[PDB]
Amino acid sequence: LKRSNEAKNPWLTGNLVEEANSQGIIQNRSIFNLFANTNIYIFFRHWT
Repeated sequence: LKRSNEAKNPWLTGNLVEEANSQGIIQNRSIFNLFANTNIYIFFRHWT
């Protein structure tokens, strides 16, 4: 683009993934979570 112009794992924690909104599959959710390392979170704390 410069050249051109896991199995058998039930839900147990519940709290970690905030989203338990809908049965089966949530269809339209504003809510979005980013899972991060240390060097992602620090880059984000330097942004806030």
